[PDB]
Amino acid sequence: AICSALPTIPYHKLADLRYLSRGTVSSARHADWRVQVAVKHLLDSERKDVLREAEILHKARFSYILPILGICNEPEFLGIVTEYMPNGSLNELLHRKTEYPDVAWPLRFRILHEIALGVNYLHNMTPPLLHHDLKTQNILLDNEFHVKIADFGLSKWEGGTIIYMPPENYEPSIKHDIYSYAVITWEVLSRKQPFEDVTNPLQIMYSVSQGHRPVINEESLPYDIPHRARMISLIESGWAQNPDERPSFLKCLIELEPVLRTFEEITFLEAVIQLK
Amino acid sequence: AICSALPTIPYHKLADLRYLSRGASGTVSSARHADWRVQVAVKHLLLDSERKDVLREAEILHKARFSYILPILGICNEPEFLGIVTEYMPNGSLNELLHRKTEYPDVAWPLRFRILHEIALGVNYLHNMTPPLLHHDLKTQNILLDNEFHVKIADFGLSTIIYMPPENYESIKHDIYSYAVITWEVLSRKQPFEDVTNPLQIMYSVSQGHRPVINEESLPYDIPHRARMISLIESGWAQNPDERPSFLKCLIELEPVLRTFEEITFLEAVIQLK
Ligand SMILES: NC(=O)c1cnn(-c2ccccc2)c1N
Ligand SMILES: NC(=O)c1cnn(-c2ccccc2)c1N
Ligand SMILES: [Ca+2]
Repeated sequence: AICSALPTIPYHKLADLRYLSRGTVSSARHADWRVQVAVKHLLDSERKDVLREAEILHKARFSYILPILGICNEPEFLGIVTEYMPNGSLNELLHRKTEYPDVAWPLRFRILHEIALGVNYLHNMTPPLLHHDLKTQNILLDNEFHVKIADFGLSKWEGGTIIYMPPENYEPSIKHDIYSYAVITWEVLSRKQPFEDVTNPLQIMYSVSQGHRPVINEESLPYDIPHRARMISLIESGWAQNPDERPSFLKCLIELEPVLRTFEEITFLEAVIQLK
Repeated sequence: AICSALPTIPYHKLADLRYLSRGASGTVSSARHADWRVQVAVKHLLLDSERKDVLREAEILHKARFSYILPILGICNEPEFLGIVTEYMPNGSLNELLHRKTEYPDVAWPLRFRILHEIALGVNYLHNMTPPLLHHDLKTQNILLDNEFHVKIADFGLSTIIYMPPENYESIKHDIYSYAVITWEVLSRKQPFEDVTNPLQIMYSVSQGHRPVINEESLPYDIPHRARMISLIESGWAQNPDERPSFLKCLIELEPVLRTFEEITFLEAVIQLK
């Protein structure tokens, strides 16, 4: 096999450094490469955390995995330099309903297809690489609303949200990811926050362990949803209470492939224009 | 000290291996990866050190990973078969877009400028690696176009003559010459030295300071930022290498031009296409 090194970017090379999202993510431009970049940064000497993610991104290079451009490793500042995703996260697409009144079905299905393509690829690495922290927050969208999977901090070969975590991992597995995906799939097709009613996050955890899942009915998932039955089948088998009843991503892709072929090329382009 | 390795792809994983294009440095065939579930492109020729050439290109594509460079997915090296597995480019080359005028009647200005900016961004990145990696074979056939008509440059750092600077017949300044010619081609949709029969007549004309024609027939007065582009073109293909700009300079000239196009106008230029 052949080897490739991740470039070292001097901090001084990053211009127009502005805050983007809370480590912390900042937008910037590289003074020589003349492109916009995003920089994730903190500072402790237990900073192998930053170097580990960088190494993962660098080795997990693929079409649907956030491309890393370089490491910014200095005594003064430590950061990960990646491509800038101008359309943020899938979370913001699904839930900023004023800004995005419509998110057309072909786009929703392409996003789902692409999330699955990235994760599958990770799972097919040698040895398999598991995400373990899939959430709408980490599904980044480029200029044409194509998927780039990010956040490999909790990924292996204090925190936040719990709704995408399988019940078996509550007291800490190649089947964690699919559960997360299933919840994402549900959230994507509904534009509903999972366990919307339940305000107490610990209460959610109780319910989930008692077999409960987000509500699958006419109200959340309408009848007009393309391939509703085949999708609901996928969502349910994905978020199974039993880990062994959950499908691989390869299996899901095979299921999704003809579903994606039912949408004409132009509808993706139409969906993106509607959002801009 | 962070290092990434190029995956090895087993030939049996490459399903539906149908022919696509040829001549680049061998034959390019489209396929689909059986495990990854994505369309790919494969470049294949067995000779003695012709094998070392295929590995040399694969190493280059793998070391020169960037937003505007064709991403290499893996090498397919076996006693039976040898090929470079890259992403698939559904819109082919810049050459096809510019010259298939019945298929593409309108290639809106915003898209043309974006293609020009990206080609420059790609080459610039190469020139900024350590050591500087020179393209030396930049042509409209090498500029590939993805699903949204974004540029991916290919076939670089390996060495038609219409893009070759005159001094190269018998240099950090080679690529900018090619870029200047490409720019002229992109803005005019004409083939450079259209009325010239023999490639030797070109080579001779070029060496005498002759360049693709610049007037109202080739570059119509309604071209956005026309004066400005002509300058870039003329300094870029200047007879004297020293008088040609660096890609940095060229980018600084282009940046203000690209800012004048609204983000939506690129998308609308793309949807209009076949
Ligand atoms: N909006 C962006 O481009 C963005 C947000 N987070 N990240 C990110 C950067 C480094 C690691 C993980 C995510 C981006 N690239
Ligand atoms: N149409 C394509 O995807 C294409 C044409 N040539 N190449 C290519 C493949 C490997 C090396 C150089 C060019 C492609 N990927
Ligand atoms: Ca809107």
